[PDB]
Amino acid sequence: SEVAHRFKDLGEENFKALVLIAFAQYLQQCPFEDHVKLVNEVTEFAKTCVADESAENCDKSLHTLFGDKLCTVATLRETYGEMADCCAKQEPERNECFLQHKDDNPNLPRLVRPEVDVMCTAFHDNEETFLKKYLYEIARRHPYFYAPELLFFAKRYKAAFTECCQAADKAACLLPKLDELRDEGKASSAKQRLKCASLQKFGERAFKAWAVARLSQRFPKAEFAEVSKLVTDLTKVHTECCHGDLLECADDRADLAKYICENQDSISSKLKECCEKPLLEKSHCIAEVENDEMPADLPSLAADFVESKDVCKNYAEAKDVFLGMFLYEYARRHPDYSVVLLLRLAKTYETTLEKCCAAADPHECYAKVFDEFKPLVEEPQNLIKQNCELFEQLGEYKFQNALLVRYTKKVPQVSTPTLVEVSRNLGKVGSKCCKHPEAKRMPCAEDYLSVVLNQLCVLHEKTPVSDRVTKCCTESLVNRRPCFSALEVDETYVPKEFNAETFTFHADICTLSEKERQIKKQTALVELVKHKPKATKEQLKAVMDDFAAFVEKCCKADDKETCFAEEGKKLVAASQAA
Repeated sequence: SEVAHRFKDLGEENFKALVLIAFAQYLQQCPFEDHVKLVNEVTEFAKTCVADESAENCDKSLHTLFGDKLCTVATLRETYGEMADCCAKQEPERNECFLQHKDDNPNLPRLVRPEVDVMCTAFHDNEETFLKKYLYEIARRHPYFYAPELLFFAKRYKAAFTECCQAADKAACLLPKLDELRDEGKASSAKQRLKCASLQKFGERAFKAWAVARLSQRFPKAEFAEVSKLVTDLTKVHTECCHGDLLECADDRADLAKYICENQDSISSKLKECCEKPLLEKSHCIAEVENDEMPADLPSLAADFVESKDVCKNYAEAKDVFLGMFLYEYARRHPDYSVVLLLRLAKTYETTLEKCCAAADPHECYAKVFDEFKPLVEEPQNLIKQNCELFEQLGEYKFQNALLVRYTKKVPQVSTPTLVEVSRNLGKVGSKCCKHPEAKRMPCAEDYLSVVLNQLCVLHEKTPVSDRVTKCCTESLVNRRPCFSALEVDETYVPKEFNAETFTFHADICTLSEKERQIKKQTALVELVKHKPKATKEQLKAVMDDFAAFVEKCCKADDKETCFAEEGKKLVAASQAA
């Protein structure tokens, strides 16, 4: 096992795909015919490394080889500025600036989709060149996308594209497949961006606590040792795949799939059918599985940590192992609880217990600790129940209207389309999981909503305008949502002056599509409510009703903007009646 580059475990066909995405992930050079001969020269380098070792220099580090072989590519300084700092050797490495040297750069405008015949013929003659073109096309938009998932999308692309040219269906055979592949790629790119961003920001202990809470919730039938080995190997895979070294990432995911499909008896009872799959299907199928059933007999954990007097000696012997025992025993029993709430309860437990061992008499200090968990769980169930019944009462468009009229008085200095996009995404989250029962509502409420808040945080991080929004972003991830939800109104906002030309419209608004009419409607609504900062919402509902009736009155009218001159005149005549 002295070989430093064993691609024979991966195979020759899989080796060429994983180096092209790494070259797209290291630089964004728009010619790519040199990328094919780059793949060819590194695979003949690999074929010379096959079966003889002492005659060559194949006993080197692969990250050093990514350092040195990229210098021969980067010879043009005005197009490749990655040689500006150093030559990127092993010990003076600059991978820590190569990670964000081109990250979040949408340099390409858009991808076009022509008619079915041209790439049907390109699939008919140049199919592997079309697949390389698709990997080069999708590898330039999101650079922090999960590298064992691209082979799954390429296999699904080949399987969904090998039958549409043969069958009579051409547009409808592939177009919703392309739409759902783009939507699944956007969702998985957002999830991988959130996970690698949390690993880059909040250390490693928070990632280990989050993953032991999730693995305690998913697999309840296992003991602590298999959970500890699984969380150590998953922490290793995610700390060495959001960084580079993609070959080790794919091989480590492969042996984790081998270990989880070879020791399935003591861990779970539902993935026995899931392990009867191909290898890429085995890698994808494990990450979305149903959680198992509860154990039949389980005692209360109040008997283990209250009347047991000798618990601080176990805490002084081991801290994080003892908190791992407490978090595993608390998250095995409650499947409806969110992971963020469980991390809040574990943090409250450790900051109570490190104060209670500071006292002289610790057994009277932790006599009442389970009363403090009642207001930490009494709030968000009532909040989710109240907003879910508001969605069940008013309907979805009025729910989006209510969430846009509610948050506009909290932070009234943020711009228009950021507010419109955040209110429409929270309307989608509120319409997503009120069709579920009460047990399956909290992970919807703390899973879909966490993408929208850090999306808003990285949108406000580029252009900082407010201060209390950025103050909530600088805290920990376990208290970001109560930092946002405990905001009140501000009295420091100046009332905006009266515009006269944006309240009026044009008579082709009925010719627009309904989504564009809605974007115009909440645009004029958010300008209308930022004109009047006073809490006069009891008149605003009737004003909204006669405004909607009086804009559909002019839809029946055909005066060709003459009725629209009398429309906005009566609206600004009725504007002062407040």
